[PDB]
Amino acid sequence: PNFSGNWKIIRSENFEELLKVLGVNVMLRKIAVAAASKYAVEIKQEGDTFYIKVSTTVYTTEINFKVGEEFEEQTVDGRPCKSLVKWESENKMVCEQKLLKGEGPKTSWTKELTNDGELIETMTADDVVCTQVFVRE
Ligand SMILES: *C/C=C(C)/C=C/C=C(C)/C=C/C1=C(C)CCCC1(C)C
Repeated sequence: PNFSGNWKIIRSENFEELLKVLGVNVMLRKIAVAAASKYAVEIKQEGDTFYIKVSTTVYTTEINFKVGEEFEEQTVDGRPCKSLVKWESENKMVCEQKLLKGEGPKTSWTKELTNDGELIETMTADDVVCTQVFVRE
C-alpha cells in the first residue's frame, strides 16, 4: 500500500458519541464536530515509517511512528498515551493506546486504504466507534 497523500474528509460518523464517552460536555462536543468537518490528514509513508500531520482550521499536530515500535502521542480528548501500531492486513493498520497516567476508557484507532482510493480512519473509545472517510486532494 501507499498511504502517502494529502487527504480531505468527505464523511464523519459517530464523532459526537465518541466525545461523549470521553466526557466532553455538550457545547464543546458540537463545536468539535464542526471542527472535524475541516479535518485534513497529510501522510508520508517510507516503508513502515509514517509521518502524519493532522489538522483543522486552527490546530495542527504531527504523529511520527514506525510500525511495531512504541511511541507517545495523545488520545482524542488530549491525554498523553503510549501507542503501538500493527498491521492487520496489507492496507490496514491498528493502534492500541494505554494512558500514561490515570484511568479512562480503552482507546485505539485504525487507518485503512480501500480498493476505491479512499482512506478510512476509525477512532474507538470503549465500544463506540467513530468512522471518518477521506479522499485525495
Ligand atoms: C492516524 C490518525 C490519527 C492518529 C489521528 C488522530 C486524530 C485526532 C486525535 C483528531 C482529533 C480531532 C479533535 C479532537 C477535534 C478536531 C477534529 C479532530 C478529528 C482533528
